[PDB]
Order: sequence, then structure tokens, then C-alpha cells
Amino acid sequence: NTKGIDEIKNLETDFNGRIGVYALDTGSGKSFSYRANERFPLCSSFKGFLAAAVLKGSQDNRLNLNQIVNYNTRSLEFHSPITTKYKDNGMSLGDMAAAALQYSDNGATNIILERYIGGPEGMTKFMRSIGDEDFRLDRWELDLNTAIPGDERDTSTPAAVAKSLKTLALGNILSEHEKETYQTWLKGNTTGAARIRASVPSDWVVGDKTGSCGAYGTANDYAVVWPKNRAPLIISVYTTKNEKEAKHEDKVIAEASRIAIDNLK
Ligand SMILES: *C(=O)[C@@H]([C@@H]1N[C@@H](C(=O)O)C(C)(C)S1)C(C)(C)O
Repeated sequence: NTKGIDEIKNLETDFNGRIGVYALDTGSGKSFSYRANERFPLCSSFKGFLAAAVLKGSQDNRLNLNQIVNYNTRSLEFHSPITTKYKDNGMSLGDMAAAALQYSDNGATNIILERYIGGPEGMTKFMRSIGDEDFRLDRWELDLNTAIPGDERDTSTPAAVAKSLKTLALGNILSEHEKETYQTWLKGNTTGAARIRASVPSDWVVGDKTGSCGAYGTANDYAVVWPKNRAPLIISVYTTKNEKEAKHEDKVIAEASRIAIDNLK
């Protein structure tokens, strides 16, 4: 059978859940897919796209990344490591957008969704405008993390996630300068050491955004991977389980990425 398909099937069987993967080599055009068209919860992964929406607004001159966002009288959401630190005097919209991505900051995420993106509807609308028919954000943080089997709320497909990431990071939606900023933000992510980053050799450069729902063993990661002396790779790995109390498995996500990279065709 086709390279790596059985291996990913076996990984999935051992994991006892559902694994969805889509990897693309932008240099050769080769790819690897497994349940790439199935829905999986986005969890915090959508924040990487929220950052891109902010960048598009900047480019459109509908907003300015230098604008100081004040929230000294707003209580911050669970897991707001950066916004909590700067709550007294606020932070630029640019720094807040970066924090939402790099630290999965929930305060930054909800503040930006409210004041600049138009909430879940606006986020969904932005993705629709770039060609993504699958992505759907329906709830705010941290309600969007339920990850209930069969529930289509706050889900997307590994393929759609990959298509959108390539469109944003390597397409022409964002201008050259905004893409540089987006790629820089992705490269500075602090939460993906055990996922896609763990599947590639040390000299490859990774830019990613992880997502961990904390329910139904749901976790994911997507990334732009720059191999030494090669064109970028777009990797999208999403996983889920049927037990509500099951824990996520970083090793499984990493192995699915390794398999995909090694089996492009
Ligand atoms: C999103 O899934 C989650 C935050 N992001 C994950 C991750 O990126 O792996 C953390 C474990 C860092 S916390 C919540 C807190 C649900 O928004």
C-alpha cells in the first residue's frame, strides 16, 4: 500500500483514537494525507489564524499594530501569561496578537476577538475570505475546548488548516512585510517542542501553533517547516479520542508528522 499509509494506520490503532494529517512540500508539490478531510477540534490552534487576521487588518489600514490596548479593568481568562504581566499599562495590538499565538494567551485572544475581529463570526468570516470553507469558530475561550465527539463546533480539517496556513504564510493574502511578521511570530512560538518540532532534525527551522483542548485527548499542531537548503513544508496534525477523560499524546502527534515528512509522494 502507498508509502506510510499503513504506518499511520498502525499509529492510529495503537493510539486508539483518530489521527488526521496533511503535509505538503512547497518545493516539489508532493504530499501525504490521512483523514485530511475529516473534522477535528481546533482547540487553541485557531489563535495562529487570529494573529493573521490582525495582520491583514494592519495591512488594510483598518487598524494599527502600534495602538495601545488598555484592559486594566477587565479580568483576564485562565492562561493569560503575557496579558497578566502587562495589565497595568496595556500592550500594543501587535504585541497582544503575538502573545495570543506564542503563549496561547486567552486574555489576548478574547480581547482581540471582541475589539478587532468581530468575535467567532468575524474569525469564521476572515477564514471564508481566504478560501477556507471548513474552518468554523463558534464559541469564545475557553468554551470552545469541549471537543465532544461528532460536534462540529470549533472544528476544521487538517487539509483546510494546511491550505489556510500556506495561503497566509506563503501566499499573497498578506503582503511581503506582514508575511515576514507572521513567519517571525510562528517561529517564536513557545509551546511546540514535543510536537512537530520534535519530528525534524535540529537544523530545520519550525514555525508552529499548538492546540490542546484538555478533553477527549484532543491535541494538534500545524507548522511551516523550513528544511536546510529546501523550500518550506506545511504540516498539519490533529488528533482526538472517544473518552472524555483520556489525555493527549504528544509522541503520537510527533510521530504522525515524522511519517508524513518521510512519506511525501
Ligand atoms: C489551547 O488549546 C489551550 C492553551 N494552548 C495549549 C497549547 O498550545 O498546547 C496550552 C497547554 C499551552 S494552554 C487553552 C488554555 C485551552 O486555551
